[PDB]
Formats: sequence, structure tokens, C-alpha cells
Amino acid sequence: GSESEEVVSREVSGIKAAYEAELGDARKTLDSVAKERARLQLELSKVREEFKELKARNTKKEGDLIAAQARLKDLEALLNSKEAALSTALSEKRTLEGELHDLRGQVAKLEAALGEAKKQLQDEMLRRVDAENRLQTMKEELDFQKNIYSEELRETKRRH
Amino acid sequence: GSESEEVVSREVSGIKAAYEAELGDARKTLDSVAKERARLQLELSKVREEFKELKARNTKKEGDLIAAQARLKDLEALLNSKEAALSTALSEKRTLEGELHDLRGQVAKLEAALGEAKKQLQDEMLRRVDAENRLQTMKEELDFQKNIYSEELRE
Repeated sequence: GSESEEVVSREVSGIKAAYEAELGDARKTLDSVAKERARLQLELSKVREEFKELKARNTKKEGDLIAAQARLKDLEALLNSKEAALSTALSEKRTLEGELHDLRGQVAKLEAALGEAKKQLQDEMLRRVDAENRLQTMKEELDFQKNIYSEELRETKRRH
Repeated sequence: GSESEEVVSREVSGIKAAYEAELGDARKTLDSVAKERARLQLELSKVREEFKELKARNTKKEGDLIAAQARLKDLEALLNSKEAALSTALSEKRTLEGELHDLRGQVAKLEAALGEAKKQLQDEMLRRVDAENRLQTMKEELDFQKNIYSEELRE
């Protein structure tokens, strides 16, 4: 009767209260996952941004690196050419200094030889001038000896 | 009249089934959001790994760049020193070639002067020898002419 209606009302209230407790524990787990989802969304948004910025920085750095490496290659090659040119120039200079030293010795040797050849020519010109003057005097003596021979024997044979 | 009691039995069974259905839907929704957490965790794991790899590559590239820039700076300076040294060496070489040209002209001028001084000495020595020979012959003629003078005046 009334005990049959009370047992159902207390049963429904029991199963109602159990469901309310379980759905409440399901709501509490739902918010927990909602917080973690929000944490991950923010953390993902942070890393994506950092990656975008890092990729932009790296793209610039790598392009700068390729350019530096190309310039380095060109400079190392030019430095090698310059060193070769310098090595040749110093070698050629060394040969010149040697030729120059040899020529300086030659000038000094030719100057001494020229001075002595001129000194000997000077003395010989004097001896030639003297010998030619003494010859003219000897020719003059011979003509005067031949003239006194003739002008005297012209008068000797006539005066006995 | 147990039809009045079958109404309450069907109501309780309906209440039970409705609460039982709400629990099943809440559990399937919890799965639905757990899938979305899993999606984000995987997506985050992917980007973190890509970033770690990119940061490692960039760290190496930047260190390589600093080194290249330092080497460039040193080279440009060394290249400038080498060009100055080269410019000096060619200038010094040019002065040497000038001194050499001047010395070669001096040797040629001294050689020509020496050859002509020797040629003049040669001709002068001949004139002296000839004049001294003609003088000795003239002295010999004068003594003969003075002796024939004394021998003819005798008789």
C-alpha cells in the first residue's frame, strides 16, 4: 500500500542522487581536460611563433654564409695570385741587383783603363812632337852643311 | 487492477534508462575532448622536434658565419698589405731598370772612348818610331857629308 509507494520514491531519490554525483564527476573531468587543451593550445601557439621567427633568422644567416664563403673563395685565390706576382717581382729584382753590381765593377775597370790609355797617349804625343821637331832641325843642319860645302869649294879650287 | 502499478514501473524504467543514456553520452563526450588533447599533444611534439633540429642547424651556421666574417676581415686587410708590398716592389724594380740603363750607356761610352784612345796611341807610336828612324838615318848622312867634305878639301 503506502509502504509500496515509499520504497519506490526512496529508490528513485537514491538512483537520482547517484547519477547527479557521477555526472558532476564527469563535469569536473571535462573542465580538467578543457584546461589542459587550453594549456597545449597556448604552448603550441608560442612554439609556432618561435619557429617562424627562427626560420626567418636562419634563412637570412644561411644566405649571408653562402655569400661570405663565395667572397672568401675569391679572396684566397686573389691572395695566391698576389703572392705569386710578389714572389716573381722579388726574384726579378734580385737578378737586376746582380747585373747592376757586375756593371758597376765594369765601369770602374773601364775608367781606370781609359785614364791609363790617355796618360800613355799624352806622353807619346810629346815624344812624337819632339822627334818631329828634332828631325826638322837635322834636315836644316844637313842643308846648311851641303850649302857651306858648295859655297866654300867654289872659292877653294880658284885660290890654289 | 495492476495496470496502475505497471505505469510507475514503466516510469522508473524510463527514469533509469534516461540517466543511463546521459552517462553514456557524457563518457563519449569525454572521449571526444581527450581526442582533441591528443591531437594538440602530437602537433606540439612535432613542432618542438622541428624547432630542436632547426636550432641545432642555426647554432652551427651562425658559428660558421662569425668565423667566415673574421677570416674575411683578416683577408681584406692582408690583401691590402700585399698590394702595397707589390706596388713598392714594382716601383723599386723600375728604379733599378733605370740605373741599369744609365750604367749600360756608361759602359758603351767608356768602351768607345778606350778603343779610340788606343787607336790614337797606335798611330802616334808609329809617327814617333818613323821620325826617330829618319833622324838616325839623317845623323848618319850628316857624318858621311862632313867626312866627304874633309876628304875633298884635303886634295
